[PDB]
Amino acid sequence: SELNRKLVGYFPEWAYSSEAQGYFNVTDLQWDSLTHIQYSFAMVDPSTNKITLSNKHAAIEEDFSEFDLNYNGKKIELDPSLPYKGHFNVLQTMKKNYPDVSLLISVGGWTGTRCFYTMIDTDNRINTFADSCVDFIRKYGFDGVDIDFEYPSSTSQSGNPDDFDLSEPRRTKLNERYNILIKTLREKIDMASKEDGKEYLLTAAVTASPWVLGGISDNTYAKYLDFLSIMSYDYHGGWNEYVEHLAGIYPNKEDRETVTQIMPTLCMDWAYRYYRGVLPAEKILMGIPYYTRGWENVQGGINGLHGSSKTPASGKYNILGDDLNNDGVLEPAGANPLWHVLNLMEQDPNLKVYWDEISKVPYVWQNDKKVFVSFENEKSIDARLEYIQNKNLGGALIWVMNGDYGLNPNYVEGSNKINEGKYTFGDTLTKRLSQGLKKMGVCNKTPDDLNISLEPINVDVKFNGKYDHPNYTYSIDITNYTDKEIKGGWNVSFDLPKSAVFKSSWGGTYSVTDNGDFNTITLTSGAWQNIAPNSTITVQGMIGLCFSGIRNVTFNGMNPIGN
Ligand SMILES: Cn1cnc2c1c(=O)n(CCCn1c(=O)c3c(ncn3C)n(C)c1=O)c(=O)n2C
Repeated sequence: SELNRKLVGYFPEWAYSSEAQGYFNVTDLQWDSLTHIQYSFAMVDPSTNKITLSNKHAAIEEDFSEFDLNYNGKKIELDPSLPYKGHFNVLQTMKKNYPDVSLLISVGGWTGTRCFYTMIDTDNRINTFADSCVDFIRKYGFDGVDIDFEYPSSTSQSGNPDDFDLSEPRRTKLNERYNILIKTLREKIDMASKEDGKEYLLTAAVTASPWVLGGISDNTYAKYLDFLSIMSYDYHGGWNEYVEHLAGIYPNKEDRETVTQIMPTLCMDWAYRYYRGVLPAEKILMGIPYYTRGWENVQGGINGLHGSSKTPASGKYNILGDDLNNDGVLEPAGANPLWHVLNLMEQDPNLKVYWDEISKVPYVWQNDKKVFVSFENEKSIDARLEYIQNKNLGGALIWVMNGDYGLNPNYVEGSNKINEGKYTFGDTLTKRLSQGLKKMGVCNKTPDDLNISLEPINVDVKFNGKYDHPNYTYSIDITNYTDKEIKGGWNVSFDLPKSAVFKSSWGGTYSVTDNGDFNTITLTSGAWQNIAPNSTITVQGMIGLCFSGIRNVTFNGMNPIGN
């Protein structure tokens, strides 16, 4: 069951009352196609350090009397035997007909990370928080917890700027404290599973940004997750001038933002390689967007792509723009659900779709207004399915379920109103993903690292280092716990994820051997580097770019098992 493909979708609790979000509610979820639903969002309470609802009314109070609850054709009523209403009642009611769809509570997000920073400060607060997550999933009938901390990184000025007053003083410890948080959550959730006779999950949606990842020194937390979802989107957008893809799959040497870097990093496949240092592919999900970002008055490029713009797209090209002063004026971002872009194309024959065969995503270009918007369509879904099969990925995580498309019951020919176009939300791309995940079958089990099958040696190999972008300076400490000197000329090897490039060994000699998602690095010492019994020797060198961890460490062709 753990090797089954996963199709996980985010449910936005705010959508049901919002025109731009299509008034999407729980009965509009793609229940026949999703395997898991992530409810967005819970957060951490500032005073109690417990999990808390963000919109309590939506989650547990709303009766939907002013909204339409129906699935397929059948009216859906709230279950009156439950002690809560809201989206959570509808979720439980639907799950009775879809008992194998797993429900996860997502905690955090871009605007819900703030109180994580203080909660992680002490072990007793982490314990209180983890206990409260167990209480919450029991109370509201959830199957697990998804942690969306943006971001547990030492990178200065990462995460939401509104939280710098909390994150900046904590940068040096955030990664260590996050690792304790995830481990403690796993411990408490596994105990609850045993007590309740139910298999609860713990997952995380994690950064794909090399800038953020340069400040992440320990990815051990990943081993405690049922799956790790890479947020392989938001690679590009109106925060800078580079008119480039939101969510490319493959590395693109023409991405102008990274054209001088060691390799192109702003694509799913780079993050896949990064995370292979700590996880097998079958525990990694691809992030897929059902939203866009974009620019207007684009200069240069070809059909906008690889051009430049200091003006993110606005107006009818930005219906999901943020309203930060709550005045109706939206911040330009070129942000739309997919169905709205389809409706714009129905109205404008000069808003045209193009395909990038390198990145394997589509984009939309208006050649008169010079508007470029990212896009996602059947062709990119098919390319993503091919990637999932080729890489043995666990599946996909979708932000966000009201952005898929289908035909609109409220269509009015000739109307420009947001919810009167040919299309509204639907299940077209999600069903296509589900069908493809069914067709390819279950994941394979990735074999264990080969080192554990080798003969053991009582040598400890400890890999550490420091990252100063783009350079990782490593230090390997080798301790001889045998009773005989180890002569110089010994070798150590390790597998380095292909998110990074080995550059130099500072002493001795080295070789680099292709090994799948890794390069095997073999460091051969000089004859003078003898290791006395109970002694430690250190070697250093440099690697370009970052990686989640190293694997498959060997020493003199044996498995170094320490003391
Ligand atoms: C964890 N995660 C994974 N992918 C994500 C996120 C995430 O937090 N956000 C940022 C989400 C911002 N947001 C909103 O847009 C939002 C909202 N309430 C009303 N809206 C309109 N909340 C509570 C919120 O947090 C994303 O945009 N994506 C792609």
